[PDB]
Amino acid sequence: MEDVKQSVEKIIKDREWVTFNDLLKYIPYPAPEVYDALSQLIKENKVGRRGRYFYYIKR
Repeated sequence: MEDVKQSVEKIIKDREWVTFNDLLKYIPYPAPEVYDALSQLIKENKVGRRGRYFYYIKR
């Protein structure tokens, strides 16, 4: 239960590849929140930054 992260990780998993601004359309949480939450999943090798969009890293 990591607040933004729960939504962030889900959307990446659901959409496969999503832009930062795309997250903002589904996530009503301020960008600084989701951005940090994102870097958590990225750190956990779940999400990867691929230019302007983020992809769910294959498991």
